[PDB]
Amino acid sequence: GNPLVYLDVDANGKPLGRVVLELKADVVPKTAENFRALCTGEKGFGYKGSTFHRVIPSFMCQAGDFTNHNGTGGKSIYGSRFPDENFTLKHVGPGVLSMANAGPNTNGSQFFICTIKTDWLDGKHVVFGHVIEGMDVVKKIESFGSKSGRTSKKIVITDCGQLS
Ligand SMILES: Nc1ccc(CNC(=O)NCC(=O)N2CCC[C@@H]2c2ccccc2Br)cc1
Repeated sequence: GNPLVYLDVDANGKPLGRVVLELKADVVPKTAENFRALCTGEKGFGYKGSTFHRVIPSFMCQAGDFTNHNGTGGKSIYGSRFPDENFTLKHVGPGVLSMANAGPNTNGSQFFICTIKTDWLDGKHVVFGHVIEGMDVVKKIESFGSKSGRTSKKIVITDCGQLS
């Protein structure tokens, strides 16, 4: 079936707990596979140790720049960037997992988890999964954001991997 992966997240060195994500490989296999492998780190790089760099309350929590650690970087398992696979899944509400980008066909490793329905991103960002468990952790992360996106705590993915 679809992969289940996890992110264990600290804020200021304090564990918040675990976010478990279903990756919709049935719908977006290439995008799911990228995220899965970045969680396990099996290609020699990935999300472990990277941060949530942009968090906007009543919007989303964005993470995944493990190359520049500032929101400008990241890379996929395929190369630096890869195409928008499809826009079949929509930004339907809180918990949606979707790819950050710098315009069409610029998926790398950066991703976001929605905290509301972000319908204006439909057809622009590739949705590829959702939160199975740990929305409480996502709400904590959200509470450490700000309007500008600047975080008020250092939010770090300390560990990550594949559950199934
Ligand atoms: N591969 C790669 C991906 C993203 C980037 C930086 N781009 C980026 O942060 N763009 C904004 C973006 O992807 N998102 C996700 C929803 C949160 C933020 C957004 C999107 C649309 C409108 C406002 C905002 Br903030 C650089 C390289």
